[PDB]
Amino acid sequence: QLPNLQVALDHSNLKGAITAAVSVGNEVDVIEAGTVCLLQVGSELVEVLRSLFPDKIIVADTKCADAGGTVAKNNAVRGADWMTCICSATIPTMKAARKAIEDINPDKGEIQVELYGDWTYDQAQQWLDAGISQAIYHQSRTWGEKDLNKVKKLIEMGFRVSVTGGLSVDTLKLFEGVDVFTFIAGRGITEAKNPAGAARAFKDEIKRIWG
Amino acid sequence: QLPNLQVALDHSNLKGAITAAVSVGNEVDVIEAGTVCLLQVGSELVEVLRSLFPDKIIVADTKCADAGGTVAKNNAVRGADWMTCICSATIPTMKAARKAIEDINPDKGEIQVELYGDWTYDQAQQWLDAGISQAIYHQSRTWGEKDLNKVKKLIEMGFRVSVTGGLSVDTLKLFEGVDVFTFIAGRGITEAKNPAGAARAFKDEIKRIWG
Ligand SMILES: [Mg+2]
Ligand SMILES: [Mg+2]
Repeated sequence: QLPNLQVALDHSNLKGAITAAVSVGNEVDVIEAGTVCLLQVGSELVEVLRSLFPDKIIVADTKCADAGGTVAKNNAVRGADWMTCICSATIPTMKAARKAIEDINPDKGEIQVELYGDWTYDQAQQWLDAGISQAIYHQSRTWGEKDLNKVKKLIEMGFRVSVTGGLSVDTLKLFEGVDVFTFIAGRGITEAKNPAGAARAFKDEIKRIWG
Repeated sequence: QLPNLQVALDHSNLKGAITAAVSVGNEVDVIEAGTVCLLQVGSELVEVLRSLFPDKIIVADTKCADAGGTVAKNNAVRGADWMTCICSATIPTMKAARKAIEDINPDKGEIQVELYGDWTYDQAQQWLDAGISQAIYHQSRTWGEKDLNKVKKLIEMGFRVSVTGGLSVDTLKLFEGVDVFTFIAGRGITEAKNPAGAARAFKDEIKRIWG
């Protein structure tokens, strides 16, 4: 399995998210409704994306902090495979979300932990023990040793790690030799002259490095 | 100023949130679109609530973790006065959100920090220095000394503190002598036989204790 290419749809309206998704959909592995977009338009976007892409992985990036079973159910019934919980969510909250998405989506339903602020590696092990083994790591605000070592360490622990922030066809090589699960890209690709060509070039660079 | 009564609308659909809001609106001080509801229906709810309640305080509970300026702008243009950021949001994120909501809503625009997981008092002081002085404290999963002391301490620091979780007309007295800014109630009130009567009894108990 090569690293996945994920497109983040972080648009402030429905037409922007749908247009971007359709423009790049055939060239990516994972299509994500980003939190900015969901807060604007609600979960019907998820259902529209599922209908357009029956076999693709679909992410509802809700960054759930509470009401885990409810939010997870609301998005799984729309067709999501993966849902994010914010790292400050409690273990009971994340477990409720995991159980609800697995209940509706036994084949692919998973929670991903969104990594923000001062999280710890003991916390991270608690996520693993809760049955949750995906985490989303963000570039500090290019990909220095401090960030890559945290990524490598999360990988050693047993996480499938997604990385996001400052990703381009040109910076992918910085991750050579690291077993990154998914690279999340956004406007770098969807705002390109040729979005599908940009998505393709990006995945072709993943092929060159990991293939 | 007495402690405010805030109703949380945490419904999984638009009709539930609107019906609950209308049922209790005249009896409460603050009407909140809860995160569960916003993830379902999007920010048009905020605009509907603003139109129904022109002079009321309106909360968009987005628990923003990132894209602070964008999310804050998206909800302020709909009419929100207060927006929540999750405590794991960075200081640059919270400052971007604060600046954007103040930009559209100079009279009442504020950020509130939603308190989840292992936050610290140094973090809390960083929020104050960032110009943010509201925090939402949740009952641990009735109102023992450990929780009340954290509340009292946040108040001593300079925060207007909202409390939520396990609030009833019967438990309000547990907070006697503490300068709570807002009590957030939810289904205890909106699911009552007489929602407006329940909202009224709750506020009447606030009057009795703080009046
Ligand atoms: Mg995302
Ligand atoms: Mg809330």
